[PDB]
Amino acid sequence: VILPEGTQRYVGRDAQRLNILAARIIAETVRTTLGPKGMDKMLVDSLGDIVVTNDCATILDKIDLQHPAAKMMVEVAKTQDKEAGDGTTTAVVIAGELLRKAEELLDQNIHPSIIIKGYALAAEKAQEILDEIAIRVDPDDEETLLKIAATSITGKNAESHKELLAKLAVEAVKQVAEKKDGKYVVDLDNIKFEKKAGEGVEESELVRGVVIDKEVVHPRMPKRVENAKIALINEALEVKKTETDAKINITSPDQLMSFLEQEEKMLKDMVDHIAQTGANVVFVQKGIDDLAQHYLAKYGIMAVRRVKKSDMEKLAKATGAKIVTNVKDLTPEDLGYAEVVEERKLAGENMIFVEGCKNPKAVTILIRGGTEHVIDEVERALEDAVKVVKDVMEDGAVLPAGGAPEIELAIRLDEYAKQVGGKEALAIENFADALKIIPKTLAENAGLDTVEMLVKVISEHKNRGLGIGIDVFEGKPADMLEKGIIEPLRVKKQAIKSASEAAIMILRIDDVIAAKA
Amino acid sequence: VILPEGTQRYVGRDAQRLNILAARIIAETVRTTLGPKGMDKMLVDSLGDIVVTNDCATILDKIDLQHPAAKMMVEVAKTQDKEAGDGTTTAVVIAGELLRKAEELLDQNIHPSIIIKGYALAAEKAQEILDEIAIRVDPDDEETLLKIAATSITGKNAESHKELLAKLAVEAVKQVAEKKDGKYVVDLDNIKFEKKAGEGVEESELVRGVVIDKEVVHPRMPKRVENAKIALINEALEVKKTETDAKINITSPDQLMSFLEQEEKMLKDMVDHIAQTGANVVFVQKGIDDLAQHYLAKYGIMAVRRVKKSDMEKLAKATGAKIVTNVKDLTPEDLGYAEVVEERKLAGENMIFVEGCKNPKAVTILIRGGTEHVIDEVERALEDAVKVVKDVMEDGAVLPAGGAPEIELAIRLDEYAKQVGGKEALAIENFADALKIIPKTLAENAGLDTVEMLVKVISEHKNRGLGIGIDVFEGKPADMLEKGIIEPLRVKKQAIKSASEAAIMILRIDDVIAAKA
Amino acid sequence: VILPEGTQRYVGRDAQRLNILAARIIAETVRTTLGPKGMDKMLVDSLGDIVVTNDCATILDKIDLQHPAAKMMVEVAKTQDKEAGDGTTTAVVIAGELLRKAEELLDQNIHPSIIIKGYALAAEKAQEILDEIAIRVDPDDEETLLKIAATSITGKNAESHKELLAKLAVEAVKQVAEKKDGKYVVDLDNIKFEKKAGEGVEESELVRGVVIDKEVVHPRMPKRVENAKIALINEALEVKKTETDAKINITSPDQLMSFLEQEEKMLKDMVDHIAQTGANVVFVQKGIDDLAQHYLAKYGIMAVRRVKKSDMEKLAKATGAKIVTNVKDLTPEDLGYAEVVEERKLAGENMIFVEGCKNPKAVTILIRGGTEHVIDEVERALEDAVKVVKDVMEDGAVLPAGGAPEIELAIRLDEYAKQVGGKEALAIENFADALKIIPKTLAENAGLDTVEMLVKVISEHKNRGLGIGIDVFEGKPADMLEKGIIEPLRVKKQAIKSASEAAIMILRIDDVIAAKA
Ligand SMILES: Nc1ncnc2c1ncn2[C@@H]1O[C@H](COP(=O)(O)OP(=O)(O)O)[C@@H](O)[C@H]1O
Ligand SMILES: Nc1ncnc2c1ncn2[C@@H]1O[C@H](COP(=O)(O)OP(=O)(O)O)[C@@H](O)[C@H]1O
Ligand SMILES: Nc1ncnc2c1ncn2[C@@H]1O[C@H](COP(=O)(O)OP(=O)(O)O)[C@@H](O)[C@H]1O
Ligand SMILES: [Mg+2]
Ligand SMILES: [Mg+2]
Ligand SMILES: [Mg+2]
Repeated sequence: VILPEGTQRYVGRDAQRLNILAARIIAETVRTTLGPKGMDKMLVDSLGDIVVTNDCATILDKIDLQHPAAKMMVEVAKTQDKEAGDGTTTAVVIAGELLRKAEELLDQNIHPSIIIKGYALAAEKAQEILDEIAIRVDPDDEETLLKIAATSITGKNAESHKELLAKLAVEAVKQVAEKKDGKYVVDLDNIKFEKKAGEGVEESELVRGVVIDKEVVHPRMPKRVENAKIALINEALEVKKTETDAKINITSPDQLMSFLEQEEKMLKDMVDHIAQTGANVVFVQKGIDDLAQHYLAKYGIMAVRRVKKSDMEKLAKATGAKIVTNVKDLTPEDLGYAEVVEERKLAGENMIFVEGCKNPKAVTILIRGGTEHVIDEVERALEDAVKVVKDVMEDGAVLPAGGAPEIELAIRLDEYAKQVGGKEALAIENFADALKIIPKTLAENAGLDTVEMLVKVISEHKNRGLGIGIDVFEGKPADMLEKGIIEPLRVKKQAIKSASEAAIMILRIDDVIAAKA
Repeated sequence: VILPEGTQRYVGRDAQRLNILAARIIAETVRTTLGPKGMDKMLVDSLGDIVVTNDCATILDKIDLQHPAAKMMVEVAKTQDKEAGDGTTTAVVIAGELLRKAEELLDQNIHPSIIIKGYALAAEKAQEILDEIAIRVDPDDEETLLKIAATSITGKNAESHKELLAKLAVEAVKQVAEKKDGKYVVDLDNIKFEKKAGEGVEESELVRGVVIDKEVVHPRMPKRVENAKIALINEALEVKKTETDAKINITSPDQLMSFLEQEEKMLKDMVDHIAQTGANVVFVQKGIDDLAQHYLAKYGIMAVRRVKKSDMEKLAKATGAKIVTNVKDLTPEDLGYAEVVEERKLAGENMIFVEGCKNPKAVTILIRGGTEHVIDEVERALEDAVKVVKDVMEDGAVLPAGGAPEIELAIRLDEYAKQVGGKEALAIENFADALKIIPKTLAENAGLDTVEMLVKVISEHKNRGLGIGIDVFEGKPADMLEKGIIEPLRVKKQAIKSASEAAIMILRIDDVIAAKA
Repeated sequence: VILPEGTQRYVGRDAQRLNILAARIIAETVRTTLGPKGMDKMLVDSLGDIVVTNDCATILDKIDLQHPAAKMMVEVAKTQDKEAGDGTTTAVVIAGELLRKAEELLDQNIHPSIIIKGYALAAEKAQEILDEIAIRVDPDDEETLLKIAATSITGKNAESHKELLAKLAVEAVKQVAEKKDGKYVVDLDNIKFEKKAGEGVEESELVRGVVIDKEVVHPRMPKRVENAKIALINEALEVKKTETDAKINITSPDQLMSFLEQEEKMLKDMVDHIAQTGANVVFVQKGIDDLAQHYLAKYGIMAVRRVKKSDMEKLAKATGAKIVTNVKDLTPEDLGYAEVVEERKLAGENMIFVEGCKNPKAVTILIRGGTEHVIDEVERALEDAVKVVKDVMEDGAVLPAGGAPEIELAIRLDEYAKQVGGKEALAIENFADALKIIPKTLAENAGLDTVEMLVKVISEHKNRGLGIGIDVFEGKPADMLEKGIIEPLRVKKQAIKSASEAAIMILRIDDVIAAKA
């Protein structure tokens, strides 16, 4: 034929209008979750599985979006979550709003070219305004670092114990943190989250070490060790074999017994190499023969087999131990330390706690909660609580919350609009207006008077200053700095980046050609 | 069941959303025809019938609207066309736009109550402002009446001879106009339109009488009468019969003859009663026997039968003759005068022209054109032309064209908003901004830069005063007064009532319940 | 079979549960139209037809309820509209509400019997409490009568002219009103409503006579009579025939004429009989032969044929004329007087106005307006306005509005519940509570804080007194008496009566058996 049937195409206004609509819809879908008063969503996938969350990234990810432009709105939250860790909603909402105001200009007949260029200037000029107004704080200031973490947790469900969770999140990042070049660098992978139902979120805590979901491989081995000298062996503690094909040919009765002992020996020899280093705790990545388990047990050594590669590494980093491939070359220096290593039946489940390490470079947070739901949402809160603390240590720059930065950006970006002037100024004025959905949908979700509320806030801000924003807990504008309600200078900078990029990306597509969706 | 199935329903956001959207769609369908540059639409009905026009009223009507809120938009053009006769498109567009700016306020969470109240104040205050700025003129000032007529014809197809047509229109309304109470009063029904194909719109002329589409009932009757004495008879010129059932019983041969003669006599006795008044031209509403015809012929009288009651009434006002029910009581005080009455074969189509009438109180405008479409559209042009000339003679007030009044209204109404303040001020301010679609879409249909051109006009007007509007032929702002381009103060006053009412009616519906559409 | 398949049946819990649901659903549908701030609904019948209203009665009637318990809710509005004309929404709401609280008591396992008996006691005590607190007024006090009417018109669309319309209604009812037994008695059938599109609701006038949609039958007759002596003839002015079959047998030529003349004569003598009374205006219920028209024209008499039987009686009551079956007995004492009877062409349509009547016992209200919808709704407003004025003149007792009565009934009916005690007390308490949906949905439709508002109002009322209610225009509690916002003591009495009976009726159905719906 001439072109695949069932393949639709849209051009000009059509393409743009739809893409913008799609994006806007998806955006309004998540805006009901913005801020402390935000509502939750219930996602029921095709396999009955139920996900109840406040998290934008999860919602957009779990929801089966079909329209292309709406799938692009997912990337926005994806990039946000991966760069600043928080403000995923903020970015998606601003992206849709930007796209709405952008259409107003299109209807008005302004060339897409002009709108794009104006958004760029408004965007670039926006970063500038933020870097400048950013309250530069001390990279490791316990004080402000606790606030950043708590303000992040006060946006989701588990805000009932923002106290504890913030403490743990700040604590856990300071521990695994790294600063040998002047400024900090935080590899968050060095923080494992352990979730176990039962108890209360009150029982959640920081394990300065690692928690592994395995058990002691043999009955006779110790279930607890005081000052453990841990050995990390990534080798199969079993009867080795030659690469070259080989088979034993018993020719006389006494051979049956000799060969078995030959292997017992081999097995007992490897275990000896491990006992000699003075190790009383061994984590093996591969398997462990039964006989090897026997000798290991006699020496009063605690061993666990089939340890997850990712677990091995966290043990190495938390105990100071060294992973080895050959037991023969194992030395006491390869061993690591843990003030206590014990198997505990937490919720009828057997887990091993490698706690009380010297100075772990990897640490674990144990999350406790009444239901799977309570837990999964607390973990989601901590991951943001942690990702933001990480941003402040590497950045040493914070901003007030409650739309305060967007209000400032709006007011300011409008002046800039004037000096730019022309068609461009229209785009720059619209872009600056768009930034208001944050303060807007913030008081909205809180059940306040949008229209009226936004007028007092743009007033106070113009009067009192940059620290003025909306306080959904106050129902009135307030100095967010005085209330410690702040957020990473990176969260805003990345939201603005992602949003405008998306907005502009769509504003540039003048034709859509799809086949089956 | 509970509520009939196949019955849909919407509430709140849903209802309004869908109603506003439906209205807007309709509005934007006709907006491409606004102004002199506007475009025509081709409408093909279910029966293959073709209609090409620029008229909103015709379009909204021929197009089969299905959605409820969209049919209510047809009511707006209907009200307008039966009150000011012009600006049907204008009323609709301002209505849709008035709704669009209204949804923006709903989204902002403003109670529909507040918006309606605000739109009411704006609409009320606008009649007031129009009344004020209105340029009072002389009820019969031949001058401004010729402009108003041509400014109207210009905005349509026919603007190619706005000269001739605007003349025929001002001339024809002055002739049939009435005024015995101090002020004029025009009954447009007294102006008949005669459409006939062939020639050019150039041959279109005013007939100070009436054109009728009938023939001279008999071959030997006069095809022309100089100073005609006209008789208007609404009685059948045929052998009357008794209400009481009756039948003749011929009993002897001589009776066949004797009876036929008794009828001839009855027939002739009537033709006599007519000839004796001096009437040389007879118009009969009912039928005419063949003998009654032969007599009228022999007396040199010209007769026409089966004349439309509506045509009889027009001849009554045009020749000053009186309609009579009984020929026996026909006095010559009942005859009428027409300078010439003749049967012309206009396009192979025989017709009777009754021209040269004394002071006709009813007249006829004959239209000529190449195609059926040319004529129909010329007729439509003349109807608005006549209808406007009527508003001025009755109203004695005009306004500048090109969206000048709406621009003045926009500007002033905003100030009013300021002084009214509150949430309503937002409704009022929006209403004011809404009015800008006329200049906006006027320039747009012209091919001008909307955004830019609209800044120029709001400027000039803001400086050079009320007469400044946009001129699609000039492609820039001008003083509409100096250009002579104007419209009736009624056209704008009605467009506002019509549109604002429609808008408020829709804004009030919070629930739609339909069974099959 | 045993019982037709497709015959659903419900019992006890089920039956009552569903009935109460269907009842409440209907109730909630209309409660959004309660009060001055209420919304309108758009009704689209399967044939396309569009109806936009605020009138509960029209909505319940237009919608196609299918459920039995829902249809019963239409009867509530019907009875309300026929006993007090206003408060149709109020009764349907308090009914569904009563059913809601009633089920609460059913779930508590209280026997339907008890709920029914407690509701009857609450209902009974209600009237009593209403008669007592009712503010007795002077049956014809022009003041309170003008309020009642405006207070009523304010609760619908056309409140933009609560002023004009209220006047027209108090006036129209004071006229046609009758009272010879001491107290008043109004027959609203003597108030015809005439609706014609065009103009504004401003030109609405009270024709102290009758407007008829017919025209002067003959051309040569007067289209206007100064001091009319009117004849109401219910007889056909045409050649009478015998009951006994008959037919004329013409035998000689001279007969064709002698017979026609004999009929002309018959006809003429009928007209002579009418002329001899001095009558210049004739209204004939039946036909009017052609000749009969001609003779009537010569005498300079204005005649209209085919007048509606309903119209004839209005003419008889307005002009004082007496309908006559036989022209032969028409005497001058049968004629009636009208200061002016003229054929005016209102809204392009010919009509006959009979105004300036002596002391009309029947009067017409002419309604003007832009669209058909503005018209129909104004009429609905007026019918309620007329009907409330009627209640006060007959009752001579009023009450404050904005829920003031219901608040008083709630507060009071509770103490009554105390003295009754037992399960009954629970039914009585719930009944007293249900009555709050009025103040409740009144503030709710306005957009006020339902919960908080309903507490300020019960407080004030407990303090200031019976006149304390909600003023949707004030957004706060107010003394409705000092405000002039009042309603007929009958409307409230009838609401309780209606609702409680409807409720008790359903509370009594323990089994439902249906075949197809
Ligand atoms: N106490 C508060 N009052 C008003 N706004 C707050 C408060 N705390 C946080 N916010 C705001 O809420 C937003 C974060 O809400 P959230 O639901 O977590 O979505 P997101 O994915 O964008 O972080 C931020 O813009 C922040 O400024
Ligand atoms: N020469 C002109 N220049 C600018 N505007 C004009 C001119 N002539 C008419 N208009 C405007 O165009 C509109 C009338 O256009 P038209 O297509 O006839 O639609 P409508 O049904 O509203 O009369 C009016 O608002 C009028 O002011
Ligand atoms: N100004 C007002 N303020 C508060 N309530 C009012 C006002 N005017 C009327 N009402 C109330 O609104 C109700 C009438 O509203 P309406 O929409 O006409 O419905 P209904 O069919 O019950 O008359 C009455 O109960 C009355 O007390
Ligand atoms: Mg967050
Ligand atoms: Mg026009
Ligand atoms: Mg009412």
